[PDB]
Amino acid sequence: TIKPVEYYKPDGCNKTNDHFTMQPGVNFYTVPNLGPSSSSADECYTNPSFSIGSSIYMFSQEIRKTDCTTGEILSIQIVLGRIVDKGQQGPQASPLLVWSVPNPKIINSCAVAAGDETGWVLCSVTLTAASGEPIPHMFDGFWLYKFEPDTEVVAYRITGFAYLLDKVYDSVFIGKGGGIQRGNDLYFQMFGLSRNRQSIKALCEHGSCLGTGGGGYQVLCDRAVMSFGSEESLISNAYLKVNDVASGKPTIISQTFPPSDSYKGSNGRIYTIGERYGIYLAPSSWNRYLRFGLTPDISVRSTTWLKEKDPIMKVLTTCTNTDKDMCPEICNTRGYQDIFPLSEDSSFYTYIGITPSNEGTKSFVAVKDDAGHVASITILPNYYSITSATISCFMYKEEIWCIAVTEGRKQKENPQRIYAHSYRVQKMCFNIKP
Amino acid sequence: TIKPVEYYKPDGCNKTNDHFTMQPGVNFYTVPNLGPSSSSADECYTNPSFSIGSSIYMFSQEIRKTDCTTGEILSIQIVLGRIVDKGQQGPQASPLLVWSVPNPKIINSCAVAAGDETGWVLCSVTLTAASGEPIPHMFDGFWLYKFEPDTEVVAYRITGFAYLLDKVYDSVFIGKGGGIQRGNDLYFQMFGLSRNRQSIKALCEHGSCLGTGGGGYQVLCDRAVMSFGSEESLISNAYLKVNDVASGKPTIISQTFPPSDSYKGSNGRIYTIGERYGIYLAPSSWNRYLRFGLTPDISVRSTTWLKEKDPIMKVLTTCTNTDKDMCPEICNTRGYQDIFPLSEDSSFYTYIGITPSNEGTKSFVAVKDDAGHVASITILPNYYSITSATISCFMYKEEIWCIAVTEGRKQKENPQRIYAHSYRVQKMCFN
Amino acid sequence: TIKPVEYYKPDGCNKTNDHFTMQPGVNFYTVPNLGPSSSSADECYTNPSFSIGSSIYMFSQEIRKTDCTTGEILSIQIVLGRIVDKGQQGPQASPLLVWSVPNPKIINSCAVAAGDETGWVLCSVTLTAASGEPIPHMFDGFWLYKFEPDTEVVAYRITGFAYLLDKVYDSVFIGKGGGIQRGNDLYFQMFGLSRNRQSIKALCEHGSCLGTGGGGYQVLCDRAVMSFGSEESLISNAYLKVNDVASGKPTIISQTFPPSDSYKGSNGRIYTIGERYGIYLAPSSWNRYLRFGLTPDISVRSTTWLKEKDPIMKVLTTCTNTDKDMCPEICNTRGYQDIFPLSEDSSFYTYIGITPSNEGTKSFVAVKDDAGHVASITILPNYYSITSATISCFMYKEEIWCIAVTEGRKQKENPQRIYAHSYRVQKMCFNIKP
Repeated sequence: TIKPVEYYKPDGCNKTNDHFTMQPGVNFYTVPNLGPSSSSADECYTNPSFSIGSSIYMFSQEIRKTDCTTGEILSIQIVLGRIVDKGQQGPQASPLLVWSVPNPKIINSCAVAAGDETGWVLCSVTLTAASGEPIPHMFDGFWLYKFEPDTEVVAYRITGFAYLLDKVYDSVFIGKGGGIQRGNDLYFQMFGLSRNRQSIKALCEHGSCLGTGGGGYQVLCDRAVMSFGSEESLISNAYLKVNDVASGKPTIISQTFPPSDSYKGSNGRIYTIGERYGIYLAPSSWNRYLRFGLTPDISVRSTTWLKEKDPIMKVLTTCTNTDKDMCPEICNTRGYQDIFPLSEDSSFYTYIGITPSNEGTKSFVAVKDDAGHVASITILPNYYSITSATISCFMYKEEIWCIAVTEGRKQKENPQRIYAHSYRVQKMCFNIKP
Repeated sequence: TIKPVEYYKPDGCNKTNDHFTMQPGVNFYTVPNLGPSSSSADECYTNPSFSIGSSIYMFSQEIRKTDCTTGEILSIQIVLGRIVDKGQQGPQASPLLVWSVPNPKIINSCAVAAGDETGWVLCSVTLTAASGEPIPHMFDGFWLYKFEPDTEVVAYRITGFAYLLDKVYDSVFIGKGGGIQRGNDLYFQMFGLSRNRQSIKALCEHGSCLGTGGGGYQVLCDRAVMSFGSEESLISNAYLKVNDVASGKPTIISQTFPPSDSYKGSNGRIYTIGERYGIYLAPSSWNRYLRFGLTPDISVRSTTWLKEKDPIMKVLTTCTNTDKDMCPEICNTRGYQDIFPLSEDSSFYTYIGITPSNEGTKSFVAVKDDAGHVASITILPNYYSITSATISCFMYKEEIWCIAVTEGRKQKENPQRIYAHSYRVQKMCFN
Repeated sequence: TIKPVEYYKPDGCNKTNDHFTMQPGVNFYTVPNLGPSSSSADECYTNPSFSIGSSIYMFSQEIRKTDCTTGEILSIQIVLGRIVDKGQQGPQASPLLVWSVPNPKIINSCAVAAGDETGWVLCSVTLTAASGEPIPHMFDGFWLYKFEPDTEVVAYRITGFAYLLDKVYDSVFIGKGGGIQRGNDLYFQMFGLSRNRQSIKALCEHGSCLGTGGGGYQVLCDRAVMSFGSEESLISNAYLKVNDVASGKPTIISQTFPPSDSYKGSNGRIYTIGERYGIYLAPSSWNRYLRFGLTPDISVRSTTWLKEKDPIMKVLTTCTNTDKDMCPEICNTRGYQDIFPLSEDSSFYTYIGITPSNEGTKSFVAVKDDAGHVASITILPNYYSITSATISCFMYKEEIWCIAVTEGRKQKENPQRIYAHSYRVQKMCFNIKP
């Protein structure tokens, strides 16, 4: 029914005064019941992970009590399903399994990865006291859960020597964006507190700021990635590889981006981009520009960062710097708005932009052009607020179609829920004569 | 003026309670203008290669923008010169040619080899995309440049069937220590990502270590040589031979050290030691001891590793293990401090040690005795830091003299530069 | 009790659509205690040599410390026994002598040959320092050991004028497949480093490969047989003849296969095939097809190579070429899977195939018929891995029976051991019509 996306190029154009552009479809169709949702107003649905494979999809959501940020994790719900045509305007969702993560009080975070008729959930867990109660902010290895239709969920505990991390981590969170399967391996992104014993010079690219001549901005940038304390350690990003996945003896390996090449660690996502791979790192700190990397073989050295700035993250931030110059300061950003590449070098890509208006959010769907042009359509005008977006695209009915998963509140007094929509990406050869 | 080093042995001694030792000279003479240097504070001079032949020397340096490690290569500069006496306390350097490597943005790395009135630069190059811009960490064959006084630099491209390597390599770097010429052949060291599909047991020699599981050390040692990436590959060291150098159609051949017999791949150097040959491999991973091999015909099987531990590499490392026990862990070392052998079995050799003090370095020059005695003299105290050293020795004024080429910063806020100094090795019969 | 094999031909068929084929027996019976085996997990049993004569057999095994490839040779153990019927499903082994080769630390390799109530071990030895310690990778003549029931072993040192080799060899290894006795002579295969002063054109037969134009593949092939070093010399194969073996003054003669007629030198085996003879050469380099030769008088020149490709060696190799085309490359193969001929022309023969599966091996026993049909039966499914096979057949209970000697690990964490099994060869006249 669906196929992995075929990055399409102009069969025609190749003409004087013609531009090959891409743009979002006119409509934003609902994809109902991608996953289950309670109507209980005391419950917050948050931190989704969404990945689409050959034909199946993997989706996960945390159900927390009261507070979306710090409320107790009441449940972590996983859905394996399939993208199918139920005769609607756009593609639809058919859940095949719904499953709950055991002992959710010990989970730091989970994320999903969709492959071929098989799906994965990777979770990091914190240390447990003798009481069984979680000792928060800590790290006690991983759980890997393998999902497959009509097969019991398979559990793997990765602990001890099943993991080897290039730095020593006091806390570990799997990036909610998700990961990918490549052959007999999985790839995720994770971030956390790594112990650090060496001096650093954190990545500190910014615009026109006052007092730049003094090293004061570099001191800000360096402080941004550190920890407050007697023991100062770094909030850092890293790749996780899950080796020997079919063997039944999975091993997890890490390599960490040095502060010289990253901003504060944050929720991330791993992408398969043709023969190459990609990484998205949401803003968590003062730099709110798009942080997206391209890599041929999934290493820190081969990761190159896109120079385009869109989407600029404007919600869920205590920062006060300008979108023009993005001057460094100590502040916190905790949103998520990733992209989906539409070409092999990802010079074309689709995303969702969110701008705050009157303690609500106004949202648009957009496709970025190789020139830098952004084709945008306002979306969800009836919705009160949308705070996050993850997008996964594919071939459906011989066109590129994307599903976007967004946290938000339909009405102001609702508890936060998670909503799924679909749209298509259209290609044109307009002849534009000024 | 200079001759290849004559490992000189006790002329007298041979008496009870008499021991033949060697030691460094009391003074540390400068060797100015071995190669040119810019004052541009935005340029880092890094990764030198220094080799001394019959009478000429070869020197090469990368000039990079801003960052000494990962900054863009603005230039790769080669100097062919002669070691001569200009009436100073010690020997001096006379540049004969200065030349730049074309398209340095495509180079992975280069190294030099000094012969008899002729010198060589071997460079590995990465793939160039359709844009002409380099693709990082990839491989597209080699360039060989032959240098000779009053002769145009002769270039040789070595791609496709002109290079045949015993493993399939995705990335290749020539070891910055340099190489040697033997007859019609050259020998260099190289390292890189080689694809591997067979299970391994990496070389994993250490001291007393008590990991809670205890089985961790072999698994650690196994990871250290493996690569994080899409494809299972090993970071591996290997010998390069350049055949048929006179033909004008040079061919490059490889053989790789298995993980069982090596640590993580790293910058290396090939040595001529009388009738035999030697290899230095800088530490790149948890094992920071001296890794030096001896071989009669330059093969992996005939390579025997010296048991002495000095110099221990203590700078440019994220490792936290002890110099006593060297327990394996996942960490990176990126220094280079080779030795120069002073006897046939390389039981006598000179080296430079660097110890970190308050984010500056304290440095000494030293000579090893066959008993294990170490004769050391502090050097460059006024320099803020020295981070690397390559040493090449020779006969000069009827004595053994060594030149050491060192990366470092004269004062803390300077950009890194490359400095050359000389010293002599004196022979004594202590009682 | 047993007789040398009587290659058996169709007494019937000669009918339309009737085909005379041969096939393996349904069962794979154990042959326990063919030779002794330790329980010490520090010891690897490797490089077996197995030969069956008139009624006795000769068997040898290297016992090395830790590493099967390069571990120190702790022992070289020889067993002379008889194939007998102990009332089992299959034939069984009665060890008659067990003996250790003196000073195993000096041995390069040994191999065996079983005759008529007499067996032989031929060993090549390296040079010794004055310390008594071996100088590896070097050559210092031979030892020949004569074994006979109820008789002490006889030793023959063969040095200096007692060996005449056609090339100057710096290292010499006897092919572990073994040799034969013909009259008053023995015949083995050996390989090693021979000095080379003349240009060469190494055998370079392969399939469809890209870049073939302009040769250059010939350059690979030429390189593949050479040695890396200060001294380049050739890794070459050769026949050994041991003359006047009853004299008590044995002399060893060598004829070397030129590179033009050989791939990289490797462990080999000599066969008696009716009135003619045969040679097996395990793949050691890029060509992994069956290398088997037929010769009427054991000369390099009279050797003809079989055109069949099976068994293809798929284990113990760093090569990455395809089984379809076998493109040359610089790589190493260190397996051993020989055949046993079942007819005078070796158009019928039995073998064992090994295919790698998930860091284990899957194995089958097979018989190839003159038309090209292969009858295969999976064997040793409970075994973790099997990496090598030598097969010798014979008459037993008026049928052809074969014994197969295989290196492998019964379970994954075991040290490598050597295992012996038996099976029979059955003849059929199938009738199939299009």
